[PDB]
Amino acid sequence: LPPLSLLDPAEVKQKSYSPESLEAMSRLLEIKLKEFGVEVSVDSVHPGPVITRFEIQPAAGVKVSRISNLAKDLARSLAVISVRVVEVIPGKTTVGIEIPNEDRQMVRFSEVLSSPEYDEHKSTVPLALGHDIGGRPIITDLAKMPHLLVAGTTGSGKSVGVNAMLLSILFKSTPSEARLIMIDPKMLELSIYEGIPHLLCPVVTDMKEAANALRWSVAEMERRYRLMAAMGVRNLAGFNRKVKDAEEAGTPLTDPLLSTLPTIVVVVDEFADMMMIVGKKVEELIARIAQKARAAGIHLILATQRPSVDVITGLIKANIPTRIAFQVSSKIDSRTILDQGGAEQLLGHGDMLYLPPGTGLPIRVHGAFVSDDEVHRVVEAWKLRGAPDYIEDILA
Amino acid sequence: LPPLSLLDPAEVKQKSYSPESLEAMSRLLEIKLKEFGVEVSVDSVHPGPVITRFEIQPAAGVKVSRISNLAKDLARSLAVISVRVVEVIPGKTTVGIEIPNEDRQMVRFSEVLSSPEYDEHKSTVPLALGHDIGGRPIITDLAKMPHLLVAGTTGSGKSVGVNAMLLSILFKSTPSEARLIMIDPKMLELSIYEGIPHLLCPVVTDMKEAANALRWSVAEMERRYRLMAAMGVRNLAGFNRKVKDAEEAGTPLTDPPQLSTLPTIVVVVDEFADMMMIVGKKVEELIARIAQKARAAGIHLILATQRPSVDVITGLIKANIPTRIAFQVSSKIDSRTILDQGGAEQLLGHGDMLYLPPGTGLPIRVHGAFVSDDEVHRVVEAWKLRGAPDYIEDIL
Ligand SMILES: Nc1ncnc2c1ncn2[C@@H]1O[C@H](COP(=O)(O)OP(=O)(O)O)[C@@H](O)[C@H]1O
Ligand SMILES: Nc1ncnc2c1ncn2[C@@H]1O[C@H](COP(=O)(O)OP(=O)(O)O)[C@@H](O)[C@H]1O
Repeated sequence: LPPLSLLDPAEVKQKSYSPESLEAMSRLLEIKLKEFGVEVSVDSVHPGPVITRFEIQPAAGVKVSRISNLAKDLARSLAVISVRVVEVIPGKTTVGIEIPNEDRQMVRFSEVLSSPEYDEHKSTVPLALGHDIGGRPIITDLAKMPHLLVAGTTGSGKSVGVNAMLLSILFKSTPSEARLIMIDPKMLELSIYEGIPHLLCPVVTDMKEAANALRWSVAEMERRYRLMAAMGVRNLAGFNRKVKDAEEAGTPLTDPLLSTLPTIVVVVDEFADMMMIVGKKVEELIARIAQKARAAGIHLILATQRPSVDVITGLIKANIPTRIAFQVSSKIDSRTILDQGGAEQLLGHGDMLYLPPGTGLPIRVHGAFVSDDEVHRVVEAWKLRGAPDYIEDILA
Repeated sequence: LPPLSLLDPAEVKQKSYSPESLEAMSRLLEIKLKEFGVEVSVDSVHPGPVITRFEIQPAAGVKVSRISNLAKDLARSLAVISVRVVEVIPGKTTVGIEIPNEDRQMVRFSEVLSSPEYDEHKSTVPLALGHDIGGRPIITDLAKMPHLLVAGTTGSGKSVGVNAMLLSILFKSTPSEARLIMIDPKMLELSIYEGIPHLLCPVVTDMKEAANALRWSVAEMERRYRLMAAMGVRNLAGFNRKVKDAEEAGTPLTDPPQLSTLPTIVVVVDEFADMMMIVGKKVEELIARIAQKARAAGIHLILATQRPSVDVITGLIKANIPTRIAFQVSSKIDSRTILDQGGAEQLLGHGDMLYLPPGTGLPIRVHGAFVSDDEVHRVVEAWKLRGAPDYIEDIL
């Protein structure tokens, strides 16, 4: 297995911004808000890698919308590009205002994978995304999402995000226990994984070839539910426990009407292009994959460039609860993906909002930068250990 | 019939919500509303297991929209997550403001079934929802509803409420008295119920099989209307009363092959958004033609979703189904979708619903009684040790 020390080293960071600078910026924010109608008092300061949260306590009689509806001018008067107003902090009584820095301390991916969370993560398909607003890494299980929407306009750090997710897959699991399927309509980025041993098909450039791939995925989900009903265990983890215990206790169980089945991960670079070229049947197949495949071990990474009702329909939203929103156009597309506002106030360059599975406030996550050096190194490191193991029934 | 003591006991309550803390919270509410435009004195305090109703008397000439248009800010300036404003209390001049407590008391299901109303309940299909905002247990007959909708986003406590309803069916009804048909398009929850004699069909996964099960329900409703028109008796319970009176006096009846006592079919459908996603509008017309006529035939529905959209809950569903359960939804739009009025977005999750009674009703706020998976396994095992399964080939 390729060790995590293949990645690029850490950086002599631009650490220790002085408390006199923090006090000057806090008094500057108090004065610039006092110049408008509102009155404020900076309570605490939380300096972070990319932005800097100013937990402010508004004065008596000041609503939150009187802080929300002037964020353009609050960002303009502070000589920054865009400021973000967290309207509620869970637990305290303070409105959160998050201001970008001058020198962006860039998040590095080896600093994310060296966490206590990732190296002790029991699952076989984790996702390292990056640090949060305070510098702590966020690694959440992709087998618990159990699907993923990714959107944001161009140049907002999205192909790097999908590559960070795929490297988060590739640093932990052997091809026996996890296994990828790559659909790449714009054959520019995901052709870099050409011939890795964690695949099933050639990296799909065509479109009807991708339709055959999705029909194979539906058939695989159906035969795995029939096989788990034959064995008599609900989900994939208990089935792998049963096929472990059969191989331990003397005699394995033969193939019923066996091995450790892999956790299939079906990624899509741009499903906007798929529902451009192929049509409604791709929408129906993605709907009936994401309807049922949580217990079967088949997952989706849907990425797109158009957070619109044309691309993201209601059927896609119904089965996929977990969203990733990078910098988008405006509040219309933010309410199209996250079903709420806030995604327009980002910075790009991999500055996402991680909506957790379920209902909650979105956690702002700065996406870890990855480079072609590391990606080519990991691809060649897996091509040394394994071979192309294609089963071409997926595309027939 | 299974005894009531099969469940987990009620935990030690966290009582002594002290009157000094209630008085301090009342004065803090008066001051935090006095900081805004309004002026209001707290009249009385009603404590509860989850929230706490503060009946407040507004001053002369201050409206109620000037209380309900700043619920976000009042909940921010009281260190809570969300406040709920009852705009009208029946029979008094006060306005209900309901603040969540500091320590959530989990609602114990054995406390709910130990109510005097449930044990002295007449109808063979009751539902035990939970306690209301004061601690009074809410127990609702199903055959007077005569249908049910359940909404609420992911992670809001929908499946635990559905399991509580199905155990409320289980703890009173012998299988000749009531009988279930379950449909679950996922294997998420309702696979555990497979084995009990209260099923007719095994737990339906195939949605074409689900549509044919609903067509069987249409056909069974039609043959029950034909049999009741032959017997001359209007509803199903009247028919059971007539056949019980005839079999009491030693006079056996005949079918125009001896007549028996018909059961009360309760067709639960776990997530019908996926059902109409896969099958289509045929399902919607089947649900309409069931829910029109099924009140006198004994067929009842527990529909549930995780998407209160206009594509799913159309007018065709809301025409015949007047009883609505609304858990935590995202915004005002989905609240006005299912409850046909606002208010459902101001809830707390963790199974905290708004029971809309059938007809003219200000919606009752009911806390969902919690049931763990251990009790559900225990009741399924207690039925599988008690009675034998009885299925029907004809339904498919
Ligand atoms: N965390 C980051 N730090 C620095 N640069 C980044 C980061 N994330 C992305 N970028 C840069 O932003 C560029 C545009 O992102 P990309 O996903 O290629 O846009 P698109 O979504 O149009 O494909 C990338 O080429 C990458 O170099
Ligand atoms: N009455 C309750 N009291 C406390 N917690 C509850 C209650 N009902 C549900 N929950 C919590 O909600 C979760 C169940 O939510 P669920 O109905 O599965 O939502 P979904 O079906 O959308 O996933 C459980 O993990 C449980 O902890």
